[PDB]
Amino acid sequence: GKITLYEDRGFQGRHYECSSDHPNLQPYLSRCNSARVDSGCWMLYEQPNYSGLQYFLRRGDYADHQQWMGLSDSVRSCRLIPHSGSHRIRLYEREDYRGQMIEFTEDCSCLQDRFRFNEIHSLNVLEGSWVLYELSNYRGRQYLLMPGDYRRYQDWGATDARVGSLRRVIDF
Repeated sequence: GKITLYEDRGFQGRHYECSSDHPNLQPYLSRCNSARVDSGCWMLYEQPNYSGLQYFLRRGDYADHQQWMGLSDSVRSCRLIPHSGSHRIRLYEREDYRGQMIEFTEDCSCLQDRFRFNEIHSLNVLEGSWVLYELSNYRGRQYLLMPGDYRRYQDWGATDARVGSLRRVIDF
């Protein structure tokens, strides 16, 4: 993967190119207001060490922070998300893999259609990476999920268990 991050809008100003995860961009960028993703799937984070608000970007040009749904020009770390040809996730009503479970292998724009709860309290990512969204139709806060177990909502970087939708990280 390859991303170039620019301080100013429209790909202007000081920039930094990443081909790997970077946990602290402060030495290289004072702000980030545009991005060119040459290849790969990336998660940008507001704070260092993959913390704070998260934003998913894929191949293409983002001329201002709003183009990645950003709320500010704060980008202080970034992660390269591995590709996967298959996706499978189990979502649970209660913490520690209890309560109602539903398994997804495809995107879901309204979680509440079938998973009739407004919160997800634990989940197991069996295959592929996914983005969880606070609100329906892929809106609100984003939380990246990668293969492994998540026993509580704090484990995916959220401050509450509300989820409205979820989609696979795909590069096509």
